[PDB]
Amino acid sequence: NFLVHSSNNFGAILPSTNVGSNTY
Amino acid sequence: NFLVHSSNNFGAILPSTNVGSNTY
Amino acid sequence: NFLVHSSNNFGAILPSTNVGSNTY
Amino acid sequence: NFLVHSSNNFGAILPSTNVGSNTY
Amino acid sequence: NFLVHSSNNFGAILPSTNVGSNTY
Amino acid sequence: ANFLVHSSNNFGAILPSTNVGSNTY
Amino acid sequence: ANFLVHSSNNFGAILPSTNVGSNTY
Amino acid sequence: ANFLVHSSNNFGAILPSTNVGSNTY
Amino acid sequence: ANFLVHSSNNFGAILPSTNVGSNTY
Amino acid sequence: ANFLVHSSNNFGAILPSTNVGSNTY
Amino acid sequence: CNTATCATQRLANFLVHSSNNFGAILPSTNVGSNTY
Amino acid sequence: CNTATCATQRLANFLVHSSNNFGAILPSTNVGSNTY
Amino acid sequence: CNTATCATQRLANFLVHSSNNFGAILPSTNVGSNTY
Amino acid sequence: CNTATCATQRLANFLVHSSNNFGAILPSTNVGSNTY
Amino acid sequence: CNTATCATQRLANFLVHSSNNFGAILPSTNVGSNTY
Repeated sequence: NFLVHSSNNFGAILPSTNVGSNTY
Repeated sequence: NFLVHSSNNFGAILPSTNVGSNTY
Repeated sequence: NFLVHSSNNFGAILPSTNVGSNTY
Repeated sequence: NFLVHSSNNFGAILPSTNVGSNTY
Repeated sequence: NFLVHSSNNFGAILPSTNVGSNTY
Repeated sequence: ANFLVHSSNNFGAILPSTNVGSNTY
Repeated sequence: ANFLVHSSNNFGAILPSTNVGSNTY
Repeated sequence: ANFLVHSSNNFGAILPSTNVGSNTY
Repeated sequence: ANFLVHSSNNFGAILPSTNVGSNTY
Repeated sequence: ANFLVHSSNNFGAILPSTNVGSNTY
Repeated sequence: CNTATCATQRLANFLVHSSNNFGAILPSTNVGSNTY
Repeated sequence: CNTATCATQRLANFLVHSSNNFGAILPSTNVGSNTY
Repeated sequence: CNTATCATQRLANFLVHSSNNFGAILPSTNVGSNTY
Repeated sequence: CNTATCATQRLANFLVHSSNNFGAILPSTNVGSNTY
Repeated sequence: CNTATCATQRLANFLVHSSNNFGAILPSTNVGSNTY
């Protein structure tokens, strides 16, 4: 369904799903 | 369905889906 | 369903799902 | 269902799911 | 269901699930 | 000299790559 | 000289890669 | 000289990779 | 010289990799 | 010189890898 | 290295000091894949 | 390196100091793929 | 290294001092995969 | 190393001092996989 | 090392002093896997 594929990415990754009110 | 493919990207990635009111 | 694949990523990874009100 | 695969990632990993009000 | 696979990761790992109000 | 950040949220890559002069070779 | 951070949240990679001059070789 | 951090939360990689000048070889 | 941290929470990797000059070889 | 930490919580890896100059070989 | 595929390199009196770069330093390959 | 495909390099008295660049430093390849 | 595929390298009087880089230092491969 | 695939390296009078890098130092492989 | 696959290395008068790196120091492999 949901596929996250990161290759040598610079920075954080945010694949969070269906979470209630994320605050960063 | 949803496919995220990042190759040597510079910056954060935001694939978050169906989350309620994301605040960054 | 939900697949997280990170290759030599620089930064934290946030695959948290269905959590209530994450605060970082 | 939920699959976390991290290869030589630099930083902490946050796969926490269904937790109530995580505070870091 | 929930699968955590970390290969030579640098940093702590947080797979905690259904815990009440984690404070770190 | 002093520097800080109060409530910033940097979602990416910062590449200063600073180096001190070395006169190599 | 002094530096700090109070409530910052850095979600990424910082690459200063500083080095002192060494005059190698 | 003094430095600290009070309530910071660094979610990533910091790569200063500092080194002192060594004049090797 | 003095340094400390009061309430910081470092969730990652810090790579200073400092070394003293050695003049090897 | 003196250094300490009061209430810090380091959730990761710190890699100073310091070494004293040795002039080997 | 004859009659068959081969790769070789020779270096002497060498120095390299490069800033942050997303690749190997002076790499060489005949047919292989550099997917690091 | 004859009668078959080959790649080779020779260097001496070399110095390189390049700013942040998205590729290898002085790479060479005959047929291979640089997908780093 | 003849009549069959081979890889070889020779180095002497060498020095390398590179800043943070996302790859091996002076690597060489004939057919293999560098997936580190 | 003839009539069959082989890998070899020879080094003398060598020094290496590299900053933090995400790969082996002067590695060589003919066919193998570097997945460290 | 002939008529069969083989790997070999020879070194003398060697010194290595590398900063923190995520890989072996001067490793060599013909066909094996480096998954450390």
